[PDB]
Amino acid sequence: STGSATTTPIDSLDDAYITPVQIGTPAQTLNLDFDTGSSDLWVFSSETTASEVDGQTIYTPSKSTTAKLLSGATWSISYGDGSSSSGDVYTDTVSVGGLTVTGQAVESAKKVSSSFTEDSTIDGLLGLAFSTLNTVSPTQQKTFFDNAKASLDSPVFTADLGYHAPGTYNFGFIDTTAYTGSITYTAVSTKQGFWEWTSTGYAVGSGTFKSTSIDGIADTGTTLLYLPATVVSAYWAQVSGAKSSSSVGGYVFPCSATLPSFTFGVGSARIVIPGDYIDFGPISTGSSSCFGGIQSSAGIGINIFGDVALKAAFVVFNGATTPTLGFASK
Ligand SMILES: NCc1ccc(C(F)(F)F)cc1
Repeated sequence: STGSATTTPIDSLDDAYITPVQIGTPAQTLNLDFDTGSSDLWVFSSETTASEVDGQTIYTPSKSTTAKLLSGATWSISYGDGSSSSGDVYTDTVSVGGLTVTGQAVESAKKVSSSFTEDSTIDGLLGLAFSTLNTVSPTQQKTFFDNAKASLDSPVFTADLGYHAPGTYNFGFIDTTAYTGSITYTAVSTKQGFWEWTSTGYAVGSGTFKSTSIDGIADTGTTLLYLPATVVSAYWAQVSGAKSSSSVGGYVFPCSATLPSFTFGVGSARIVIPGDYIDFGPISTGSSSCFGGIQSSAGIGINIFGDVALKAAFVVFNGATTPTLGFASK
């Protein structure tokens, strides 16, 4: 079997992407943020603290005939940005774009941080990293991708994110019409539980390609591109007036400047990110200072190929016994 679902940006800046997911019997549709950087499927629910809910659609397990409490199981997760959530666990039927999994662990959020509460368009997350990162205790639970693997025609999923436009998440098949040229595959290390890979280098605008190894993770759940300080400083040195701001907590640039493209290497292939994708708009309403989409990973400890990078390519997440990442221009 296969699954195909449309993903839509939550705002004019592509800060996040939401994809509709059907949970329970009868179906309860929630808009979840598909995250290849985490492994928990957690939702806002009838059990979430009333004051911590602001306009989100909630999962009500009492209204689902297929919902069962996973007795004793709890979860607690903390994200790199600082956000966090926790609660109890249910098992229920979950469907994404026609692809159905029975007995999927659905983590019901009893408590959520302010970061999620203020985000009315996002009803939860659907984790797509390796199941070894799942936070359910005492019994670790599988991801939606892990549980669907046996029924999929091919153990793959693809991300085709749009720039200020809808995109697609496909499960079980590779759409040969969604990309141009060939797909370049690269090895994945699952040691830390992430889709971790090594880029072969980079270029700024029409400058020369610097062959250098950059280990990083393919993360659909992170908005920006976080790279080593050396690389980020070489990019921002080409933008007149750009500077790292302590007030803002990152590189800012004059809203009137034009941004060069950024190229990253995938084996022998090149993925070009257009300058426009690196513009995150004014730091505040009416400000003339704009926020950059390429930031330093020095304070985080890991390089992250987030939405900025991924939306410039057709990305294949190959979950075969020896996992790989596929990249193609589109
Ligand atoms: N990487 C996980 C993640 C996803 C979304 C959010 C947001 F946007 F809701 F704040 C925070 C953290």
